[PDB]
Amino acid sequence: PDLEATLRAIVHSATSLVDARYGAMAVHDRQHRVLHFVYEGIDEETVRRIGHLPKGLGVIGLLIEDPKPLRLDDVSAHPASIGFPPYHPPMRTFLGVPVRVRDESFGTLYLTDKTNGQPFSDDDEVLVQALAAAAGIAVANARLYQQ
Amino acid sequence: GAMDPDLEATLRAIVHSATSLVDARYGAMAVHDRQHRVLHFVYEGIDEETVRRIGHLPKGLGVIGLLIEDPKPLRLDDVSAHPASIGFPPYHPPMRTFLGVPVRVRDESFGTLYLTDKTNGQPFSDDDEVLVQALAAAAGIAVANARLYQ
Ligand code: HEM
Ligand code: HEM
Ligand SMILES: [Ca+2]
Repeated sequence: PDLEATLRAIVHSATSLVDARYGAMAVHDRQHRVLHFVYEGIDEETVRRIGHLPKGLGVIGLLIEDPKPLRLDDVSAHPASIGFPPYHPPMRTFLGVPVRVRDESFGTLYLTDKTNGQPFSDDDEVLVQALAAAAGIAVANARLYQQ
Repeated sequence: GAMDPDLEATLRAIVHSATSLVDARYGAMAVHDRQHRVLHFVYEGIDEETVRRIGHLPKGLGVIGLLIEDPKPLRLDDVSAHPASIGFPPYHPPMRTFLGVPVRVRDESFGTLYLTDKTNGQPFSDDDEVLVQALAAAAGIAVANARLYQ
């Protein structure tokens, strides 16, 4: 799943409305182990080739350490960038925001490769934040349920 | 009482994004109980003095009430010309174009999200409708999960 479905719907909305090729949300525990990783834009065969799930390093690890929106023309050019694993699709433009409530941040919603090579806009960032906020309340509630 | 602070921040952000992105002059969201009764109303585009002059909050009547009766998106080019229109109260800005949608999770209803007066004098678009639907769905997720949390 129920939370996982909800998070997938939010990822779909973010990806489709901003017109990004790829979108993902990683939800972590308080020791930064990944509890949920939902994504879209990548085929199952490519997923199988990449193999291992992301641990939340590089630019995503920064977003966990310092939860605030991060918009980049080229994710690779960022000083905190760790790089992609083998077989991962190339990705350039990046927009990432925290999935949170006032008390606590739980993860990161992030998009790459806006259509036609364009950088993500102010407007995109504001939208993705609003969507992330709804996910944040859903994660907060799931953690009450559990338990 | 006041809305949950995380819920309120979230709903105001969703209203702002909707209003900004469809280029509406005015945007609003009502949060309802399970019987479609308004509990909270959030808005943007109207100054504090105008709000004081209007002096009473909306009940969810007229064309707004249709968003619940018939829960699919409603676009109109002259909202107050509609036969269901109740009209604007004294001091309320006149409004013409309208795009509104129910806020729902599955079949469960949680309120309404609606925008007026697209700033280019034009009707709201298919693309506007799609965007507002998606934001309404996000608002639904927020209300449903705040509710359960509370
Ligand atoms: C489709 C949505 C996806 C997006 C938007 C995305 C985005 C990114 C980005 C931007 C980086 C590099 C960050 C940096 O340089 O610091 C990265 C790294 C990485 N990605 Fe993806 N990715 C996606 C899907 C996947 C999938 C399906 C997998 C594997 C199942 C995966 C596995 C990894 C791994 C292992 C890293 C190395 C850093 C880490 O472990 O956190 N990614 N991803
Ligand atoms: C800024 C965003 C707003 C929008 C888009 C909006 C839109 C509308 C529309 C389209 C109607 C007429 C519906 C019909 O004729 O059937 C209406 C009626 C009404 N409005 Fe607003 N309005 C907004 C803000 C406000 C505010 C801030 C107040 C009060 C402080 C208010 C009070 C009312 C009242 C009392 C009605 C009569 C119907 C009812 O009670 O539901 N409105 N509004
Ligand atoms: Ca615009």
